[PDB]
Amino acid sequence: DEFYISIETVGNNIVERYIDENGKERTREVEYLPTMFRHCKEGKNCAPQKFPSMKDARDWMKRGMNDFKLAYISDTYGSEIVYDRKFVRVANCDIEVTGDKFPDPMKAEYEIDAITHYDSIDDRFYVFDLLNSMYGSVSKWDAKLAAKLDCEGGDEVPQEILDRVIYMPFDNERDMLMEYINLWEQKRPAIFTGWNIEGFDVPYIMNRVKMILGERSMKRFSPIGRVKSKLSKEIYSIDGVSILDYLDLYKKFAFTNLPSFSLESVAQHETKKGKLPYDGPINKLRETNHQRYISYNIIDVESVQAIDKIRGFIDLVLSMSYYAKMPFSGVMSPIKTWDAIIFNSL
Amino acid sequence: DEFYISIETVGNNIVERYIDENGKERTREVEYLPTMFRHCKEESKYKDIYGKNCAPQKFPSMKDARDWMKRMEDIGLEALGMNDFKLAYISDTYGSEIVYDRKFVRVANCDIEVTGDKFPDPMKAEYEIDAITHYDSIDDRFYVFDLLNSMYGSVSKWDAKLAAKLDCEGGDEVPQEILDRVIYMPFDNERDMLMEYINLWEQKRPAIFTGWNIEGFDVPYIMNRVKMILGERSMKRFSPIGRVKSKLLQNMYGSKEIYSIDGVSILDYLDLYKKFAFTNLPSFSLESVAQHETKKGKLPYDGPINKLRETNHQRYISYNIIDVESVQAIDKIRGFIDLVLSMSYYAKMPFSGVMSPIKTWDAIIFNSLKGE
Ligand SMILES: [Mn+2]
Ligand SMILES: [Zn+2]
Repeated sequence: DEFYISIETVGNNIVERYIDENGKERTREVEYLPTMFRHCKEGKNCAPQKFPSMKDARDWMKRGMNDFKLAYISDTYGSEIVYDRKFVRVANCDIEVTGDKFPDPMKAEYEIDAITHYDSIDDRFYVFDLLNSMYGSVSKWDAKLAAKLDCEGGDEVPQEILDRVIYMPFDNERDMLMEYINLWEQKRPAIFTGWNIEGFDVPYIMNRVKMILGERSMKRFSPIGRVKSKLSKEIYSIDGVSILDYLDLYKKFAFTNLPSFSLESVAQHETKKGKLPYDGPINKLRETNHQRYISYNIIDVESVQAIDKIRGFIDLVLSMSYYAKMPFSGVMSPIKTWDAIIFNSL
Repeated sequence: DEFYISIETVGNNIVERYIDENGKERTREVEYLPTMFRHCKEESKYKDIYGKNCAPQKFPSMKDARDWMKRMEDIGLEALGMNDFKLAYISDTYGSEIVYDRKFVRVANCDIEVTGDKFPDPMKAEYEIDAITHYDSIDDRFYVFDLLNSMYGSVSKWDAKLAAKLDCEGGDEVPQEILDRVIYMPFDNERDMLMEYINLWEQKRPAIFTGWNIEGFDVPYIMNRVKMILGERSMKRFSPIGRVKSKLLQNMYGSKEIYSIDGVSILDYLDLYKKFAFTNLPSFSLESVAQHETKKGKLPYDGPINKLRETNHQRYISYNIIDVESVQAIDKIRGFIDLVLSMSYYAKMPFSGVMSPIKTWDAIIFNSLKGE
């Protein structure tokens, strides 16, 4: 019954994505005036002061900004925050790219062959397939073929996953990227997860759409209008959407001493189910066996959700966040958590 | 209206001091079994070194709680799950917004004086402590324990009237507002003095005990001498639970023995000031900080300070109560004892956690998953 999902500050305004009483996502931008402040934000922190009147507060405005957000939350949300995840749009994605090994995401030279994107709300795996990626043109994926045992020419993708798939073929990357951007537009994720999304997936999709669809298409992702990056691996920031890499969440809260943290290693360890063995080379897979390629893409995207159903690290994230009355990204930072508590303790 | 002051475990029981509904402090031993736990705590001894932690989870049945609770002893006294055990109690017991009233929280701070040939090494504790001023926020009174006889010199009683007089009249210029709240108590000997100090603690138990360097000097010296003069059994009386233990840490902090008085949170004001004031000073001595914050200072002294009791014991005692009142003055400006209480009750954790981002983050993980 009313809780935040995103808290942004554009101008001296607070753009906030939320979920009101009737479990529906909405948006209400507000020109907010902070109650408290911390002199030291002009280990080590400081006591939050309290403006007795909106007068001395206004006399203080403009003369970091995260206290603004924290102030907004504490003010607009007083008392126990109660939430239900069913209205929180959690989406993860795993993209596929064929080309010279480790297609550097900063350069983004090669096309994207596939993009499965699960969306927790409608519980569907949207599969984007470019059966025309420069390296070749290949056949449509067989939702009926990918099931029948390997005693045949199929990959044993469980029926459950397949029932939830929505396949979408494209003969050119450009037309494919155009649709993906359209899906985020149609269904803006609250939290965007994956396994190494921060390292590969995200930067790649960005630098790509940039290099192709140009800067303006890339900003379609951020609801408020802009995507930044720290740039040698560079990382992207889609304002309005919390990007929480599951690999990081796993290393931080799983407490498992595994010799490897590849998705296959963790998935096999957690879910026990594996993925059908290879068959010859590796990268050539798309041409030397498309269809299995795509089935793999979806399988990988499901395993993240599978690990989560066991671990519940997305639950933890919301729980810590709403209890400390802070933005989603703060849960992985002891400092940012402590800092949230100091401010909200008043 | 009903809030905790201390949460300790004696055995597999929780012993808590709390403020009831009539502002009356109280203690209760509760047979308790946690409803949640963290698998990583009965192992993770070197992991936030790695920065790792883990999600909490409910015990399916009481049989499981008992199993865990029994592995605890198999693990030992200072077991990590123990802190979660206290966290579980707080969360289960105070399942709602905590309404605390500082008025009912006894904060005390002291400052001792030890005249000696060489620096009074706390671990050594060989020189007689010849003065102790102990302020108590509930009484709002300074308790001055003045030793008149030592191996250093017999001396005359302190003069409340000369103390207020100007330096030219041979006075100490200590404010009357302070002098009005003093409760002077001269002693013919140390044994008598310390025995009376212990009795003060037992009679007026601090919730929070502050000072300035009380952790590294005062507390250790006080404890080490009581032990050496009145024996271990007597020093244990400082704890409402009889548990008082030393800890020899080190390096840039030095091979410093520090003490723990279970039942009382010892929070050094020097630390709070270092973590929360946010001021760069070339010295964090009481004087530099006090001057800088309150704008007032102590009167200069033309003469060897290390001989001040022999040369001017009147000024010696006045300086002592000025120092003790300086901490309360600083706190009056800064408000750090209040921040500690607000953080602790919000996060629903013990007072001591508030000091580290790690310990705070840690209690949030545990408590966010509906720990109650
Ligand atoms: Mn991938
Ligand atoms: Zn894959």
